[PDB]
Amino acid sequence: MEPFKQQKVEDFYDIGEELGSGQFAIVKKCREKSTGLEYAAKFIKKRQSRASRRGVSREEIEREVSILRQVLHHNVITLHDVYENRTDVVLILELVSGGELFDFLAQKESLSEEEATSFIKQILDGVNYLHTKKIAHFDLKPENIMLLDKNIPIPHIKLIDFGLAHEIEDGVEFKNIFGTPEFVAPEIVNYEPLGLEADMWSIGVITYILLSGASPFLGDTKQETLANITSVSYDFDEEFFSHTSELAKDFIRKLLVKETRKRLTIQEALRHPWITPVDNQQAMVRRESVVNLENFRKQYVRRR
Amino acid sequence: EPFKQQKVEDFYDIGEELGSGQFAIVKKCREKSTGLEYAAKFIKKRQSRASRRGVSREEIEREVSILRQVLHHNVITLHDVYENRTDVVLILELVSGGELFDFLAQKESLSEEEATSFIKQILDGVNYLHTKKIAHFDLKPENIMLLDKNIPIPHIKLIDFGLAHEIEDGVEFKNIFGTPEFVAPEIVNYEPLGLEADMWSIGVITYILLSGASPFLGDTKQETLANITSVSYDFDEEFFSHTSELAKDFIRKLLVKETRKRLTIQEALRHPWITPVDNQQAMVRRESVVNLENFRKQYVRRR
Ligand SMILES: [Cl-]
Ligand SMILES: [Cl-]
Ligand code: NA
Ligand code: NA
Ligand code: NA
Ligand code: NA
Repeated sequence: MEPFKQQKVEDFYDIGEELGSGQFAIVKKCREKSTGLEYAAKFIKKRQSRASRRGVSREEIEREVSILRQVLHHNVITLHDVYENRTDVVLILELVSGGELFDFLAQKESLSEEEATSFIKQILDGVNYLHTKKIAHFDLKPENIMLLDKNIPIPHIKLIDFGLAHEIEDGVEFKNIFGTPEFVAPEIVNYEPLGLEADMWSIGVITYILLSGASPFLGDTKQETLANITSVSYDFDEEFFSHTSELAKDFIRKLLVKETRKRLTIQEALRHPWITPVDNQQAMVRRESVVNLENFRKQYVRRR
Repeated sequence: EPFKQQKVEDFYDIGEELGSGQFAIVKKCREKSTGLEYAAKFIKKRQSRASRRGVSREEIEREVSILRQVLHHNVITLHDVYENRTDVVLILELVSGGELFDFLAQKESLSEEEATSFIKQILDGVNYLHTKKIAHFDLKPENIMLLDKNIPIPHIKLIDFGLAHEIEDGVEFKNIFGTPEFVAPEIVNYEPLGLEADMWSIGVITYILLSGASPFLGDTKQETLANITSVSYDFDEEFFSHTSELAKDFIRKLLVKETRKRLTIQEALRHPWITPVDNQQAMVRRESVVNLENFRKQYVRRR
């Protein structure tokens, strides 16, 4: 149960540019002095007691670390080390510096559904790895879908940010309200038992956006968004979906399901004919279906 | 009605940060023309419905609309509103005496009669809002401020109308918001909201004021939400050994899941802990004390 390292992080690491942050965490590029190899340092601020406004609980820090220690897959971020000082716990993580998937897609000259599906398959492969280990990510959304390097022809996806991830336990009910409203399943909004299915919903949301530039449930305010989610009110309006294949629409429709039991599981998603064509006729349809990147760019730029 | 389009810094000298909440920063200011001091709340405007940051126009207009309606001695008073390309700026009454709980934490001695003095001020403020069908929706200690620490019994101002909402008869309002420690079950459970949620939050505030302890606060949000939704709390003698039965009964009527059964603001004002009916009740309340040591220990942890 490797103890967290008590030595000063700056004594063993050079610290460079900010990569990002959340509410109680900041991420910075770093380099281990002894090896010269680069990583990302995630500084998580510790709480004072339990009614502290600021900082993350020990339970929550330790859960994130436990889960990260378990994971070794080519589509998931890998943990290098953990340090702790008076104010923070510092996670030294694989450096993933190629930006968000969506930023890369926004710069393309064109995108086919075949190309789209080989990005989505990479996400599905990392999620399958997690789900096989009974790990739910619980924060699947475009900003946590990162690329190693944006300058190879077909960039490699890494799932990041395990701050909400949780191990699903046999016969135990897990209920909580968390995440970004746009991307959360109805069981989160409704304070109902949660499990691996919630990740599958989020995958339908990400796929919908990827293909269209629009978001299925997003309203003018949070109040509207929550109402849309819980009533599963979304469309495939021709404004945004004119170019989309029927199999793409079927894939999404099978993920954006309220009843957790009826939603595709990760292995069912992987086998779905949009991802895994059954014949050449279908492979052709998928190759010839394009994404309107204009709409995609328009909406991605607006999120910035 | 229109927001002022002139540059706020042309009419105000702008000073130190006093607070920096959600997508809002509050700074001290003085209006050049009059010499009078105020607080300037700068609210970042959202750029798109899924902009990562900023606040929707709907939400800004709602806070302003509500602020424009409220004029009461226990409620912050709006002075003016300015808008630029970036922000909408609310010029508010400057409330400089700090948080109520910080004042209470310095005291040597606090009786329940004194505590009810402060609670009644909150109830008066809330009564004024509720009569206008305005739910505050963010009642918690950090929004209960003082004008001036240096009078015998300081004057309370309810601040921070960022979550406030007008409650319309027959129109269902459902949403999930607020600070978990302080939110009512109907918030957690995504059920119809109204004026009752504020009453729950008053019970929580009261519980904390009297004990230093928080009724539903768990080790993590997951535990807090389960505590709230099951209405799981206690009056542990560790924290409540000094507390009167009157005070416990007031709390017990507010920390109720069933919205219809929860005390209303008028019922809270008439409760005998607040408004004794006889001298026997008055003496019990006067003689019951708060253990300020526990209060202090717990308030300093929030620091
Ligand atoms: Cl802790
Ligand atoms: Cl876990
Ligand atoms: Na499409
Ligand atoms: Na907003
Ligand atoms: Na619910
Ligand atoms: Na007490």
